[PDB]
Amino acid sequence: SDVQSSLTGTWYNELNSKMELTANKDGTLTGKYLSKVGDVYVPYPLSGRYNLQPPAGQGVALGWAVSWENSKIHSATTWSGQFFSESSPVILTQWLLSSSTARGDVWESTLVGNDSFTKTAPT
Amino acid sequence: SDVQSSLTGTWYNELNSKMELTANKDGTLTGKYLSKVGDVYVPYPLSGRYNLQPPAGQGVALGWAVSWENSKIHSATTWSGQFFSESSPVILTQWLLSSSTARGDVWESTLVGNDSFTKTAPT
Amino acid sequence: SDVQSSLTGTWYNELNSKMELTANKDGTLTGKYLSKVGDVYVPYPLSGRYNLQPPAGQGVALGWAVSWENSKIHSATTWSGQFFSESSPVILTQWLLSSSTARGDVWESTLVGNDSFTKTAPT
Amino acid sequence: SDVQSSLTGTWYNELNSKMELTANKDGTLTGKYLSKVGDVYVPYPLSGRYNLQPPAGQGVALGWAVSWENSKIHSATTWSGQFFSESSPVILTQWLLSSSTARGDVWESTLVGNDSFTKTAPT
Ligand SMILES: O=C(O)CCCC[C@@H]1SC[C@@H]2NC(=O)N[C@@H]21
Ligand SMILES: O=C(O)CCCC[C@@H]1SC[C@@H]2NC(=O)N[C@@H]21
Ligand SMILES: O=C(O)CCCC[C@@H]1SC[C@@H]2NC(=O)N[C@@H]21
Ligand SMILES: O=C(O)CCCC[C@@H]1SC[C@@H]2NC(=O)N[C@@H]21
Ligand SMILES: [Mg+2]
Ligand SMILES: [Mg+2]
Ligand SMILES: [Mg+2]
Ligand SMILES: [Mg+2]
Ligand SMILES: [Mg+2]
Ligand SMILES: [Mg+2]
Repeated sequence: SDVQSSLTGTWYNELNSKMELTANKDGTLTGKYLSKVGDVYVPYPLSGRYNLQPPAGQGVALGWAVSWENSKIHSATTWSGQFFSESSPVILTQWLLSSSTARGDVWESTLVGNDSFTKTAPT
Repeated sequence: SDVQSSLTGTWYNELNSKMELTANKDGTLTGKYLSKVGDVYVPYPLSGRYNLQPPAGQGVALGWAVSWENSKIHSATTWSGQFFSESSPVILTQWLLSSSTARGDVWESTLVGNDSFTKTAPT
Repeated sequence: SDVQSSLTGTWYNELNSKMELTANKDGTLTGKYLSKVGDVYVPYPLSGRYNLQPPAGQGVALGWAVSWENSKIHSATTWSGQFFSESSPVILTQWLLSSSTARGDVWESTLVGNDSFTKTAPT
Repeated sequence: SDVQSSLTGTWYNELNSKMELTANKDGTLTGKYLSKVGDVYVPYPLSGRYNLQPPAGQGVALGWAVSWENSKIHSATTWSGQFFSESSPVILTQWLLSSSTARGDVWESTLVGNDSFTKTAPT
């Protein structure tokens, strides 16, 4: 099956955040992201891109972006990583969360972390 | 002016890569990215998101993704950072470049770097 | 706190790498690191620094460096993160692995990842 | 190579931070780091490691760590990158700044950035 058949759907990370992901035939990603951490309370939309043609036995490289804006927050996260559809499906990512700052404070504006997404919510 | 008025257009980074960026009213980013490094030879499409409503005197947080696939490459980069439209416009970013690997080799699959984009190509 | 009483010792990460860590009273880290991945085959020494006085209910921030040199490898990794002693001890880190390159190739010189260290080797 | 003959000394980054670096024959780095940003006001000691034998035309990979502790700060930074001595000397780095947090807040504990060090203070 094509990548979208395995990639489109709901994914959950270790923080119990929920991503409703759609992988389109043109290689784009769309959908909604609900973070269980940070001062956000509803899903925010995502946009990204993903590999259509992974070499056999290798991951689908992919990445996506979310802009977060509410009364208190003006930031954007990107996730970059690989989706593996075989055996135990997973999206293994690292992410960069850049927050709006004064130009002089750019040095302290970007958080880095890692998220692992699976098809079942963590207990 | 709204963010798109200042953000849409051609941007160049320190590597002399050229990004043709369009900032849409719905907060999405689209366009094309031509890297001057790596074994890629034509532009690749991008998708991302950006802040619509930056607090006064602060950056527009934003991020975008490119999937790179050709005969030799299966990878994806995301950039995360801030766009400043005042005085000397700049997009200051950090990026994560994830390459397709076997699942056991995920540890060595993600490069990290930084790109600074301006409105004029470097000499 | 007496951080060294909990921090000094052998630690194992998810890749089954083994770190023999000593935390000194002056806030320095020394020891040996044996990676189970990459083209390295013997332990390499480490040097780092760690917080001596963690706030109650919070992690000990710490970081260390390893220089790797053999016939084919010239690189260095740093790990940055937090050590939690109070329950299920762990060192949660992100790391940066910089490899020797030509100056023009710096953009592709740094890998990023994450390692979780515990007191028992993974099965 | 005799790396220490070029590496030991005072270095300045883009933020006008000043690092007094000593590179020892055993491959260790020691010295003092004075940051011009963040709520720190005195130098803090560093510990690290560096490549002793760079391949011709390539950088010396290196990394170091600083633990920062004062009345309000408990954090640690590591820098990872490359030192180039042969022309216009520079240390090109990326860094990870981990701050003490509750275990549940680890996701927001690590900043990432980049520092370029040269032998002359920025204007
Ligand atoms: O606090 C913000 O600026 C907005 C919410 C950010 C939540 C981040 S995104 C990376 C990490 N993974 C998640 O599922 N949530 C956090
Ligand atoms: O080599 C690849 O896997 C595809 C090309 C990657 C080029 C990267 S993306 C980050 C950095 N910034 C650029 O303008 N080019 C490189
Ligand atoms: O390949 C090299 O350049 C030297 C070995 C690097 C091994 C890395 S360090 C980060 C990660 N964690 C480990 O325990 N091993 C790898
Ligand atoms: O705020 C802290 O937690 C301690 C000071 C951190 C200063 C950082 S380290 C990375 C960057 N480079 C510098 O020269 N200063 C900042
Ligand atoms: Mg909200
Ligand atoms: Mg091509
Ligand atoms: Mg070896
Ligand atoms: Mg895990
Ligand atoms: Mg101080
Ligand atoms: Mg610069």
